Amino acid sequence: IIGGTECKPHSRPYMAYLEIVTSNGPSKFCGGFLIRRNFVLTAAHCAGRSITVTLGAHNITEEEDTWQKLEVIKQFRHPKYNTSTLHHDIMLLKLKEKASLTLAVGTLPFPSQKNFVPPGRMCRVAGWGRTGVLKPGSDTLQEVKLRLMDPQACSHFRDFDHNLQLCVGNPRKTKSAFKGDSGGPLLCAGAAQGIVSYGRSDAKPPAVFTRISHYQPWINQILQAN
Ligand SMILES: Cc1cccc2scc(Cn3c(=O)n(CCCC(=O)O)c4ccccc43)c12
Ligand SMILES: *[C@@H]1O[C@H](CO)[C@@H](O)[C@H](O)[C@H]1NC(C)=O
Ligand SMILES: *[C@@H]1O[C@H](CO)[C@@H](O)[C@H](O)[C@H]1NC(C)=O
Ligand SMILES: [Zn+2]
Repeated sequence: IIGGTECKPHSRPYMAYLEIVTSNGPSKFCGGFLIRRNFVLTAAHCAGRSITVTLGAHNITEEEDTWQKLEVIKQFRHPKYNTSTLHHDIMLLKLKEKASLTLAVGTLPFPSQKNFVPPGRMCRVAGWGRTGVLKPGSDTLQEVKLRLMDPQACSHFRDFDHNLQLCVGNPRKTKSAFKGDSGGPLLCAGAAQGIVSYGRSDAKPPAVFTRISHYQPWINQILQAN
């Protein structure tokens, strides 16, 4: 997160810290959010050979009792996910066991309300991502308030699609989700409307978020068949 502020410890109990393992490379890290005690929603590009989910964390460098390091039994990457266009950058992670509900760990009510369009211009996103282009991932959970933009603002991302994605972050500001924040939820009025997907390597906002409403039927199918 760039230009954000440290979250009040555990104030976002649904946040998930993912450590992704690959065959020929060091582990990578992403965000995500718990929507069912045994299901975490994140970005499809965060897929790997295996993934470990850490719930109840704030400062991920210091283990604590609130932590729940959970095994992922199966990764459900969206069938239409495309690495060249980055469309359908969404994935569901089924946890081997159902997480414990504590003050620090809880599910994000989803679905919620009923809208094909995310109301409100100001939303908020959190993550443990880099806080700058040459800055490393944050040890603590950071959050920032961002402006939902008209699709025109993301025209420069040639594969951006208003039906499938949200344009987030006033270009006049530095505030933005960044590398390491992928998979994190975009909350508007308390409801998850998007998922951090991608943007410019130079961090100039806005960034592209997966539009959740478009995937409601796919999400319900997966949750129903598992
Ligand atoms: C989430 C976000 C917000 C704003 C800007 C930017 S620029 C990249 C991202 C997220 N992001 C990422 O860091 N990788 C790994 C490449 C590492 C590498 O090539 O070094 C990605 C691969 C595919 C899609 C998005 C990716 C992002
Ligand atoms: C996180 O905890 C580590 C100790 O393991 C500490 O060095 C670091 O400053 C903490 N992060 C912040 C900025 O609170
Ligand atoms: C991804 O989409 C492009 C269209 O821009 C298409 O040419 C390519 O075959 C697709 N890749 C996959 C996932 O098959
Ligand atoms: Zn704590």
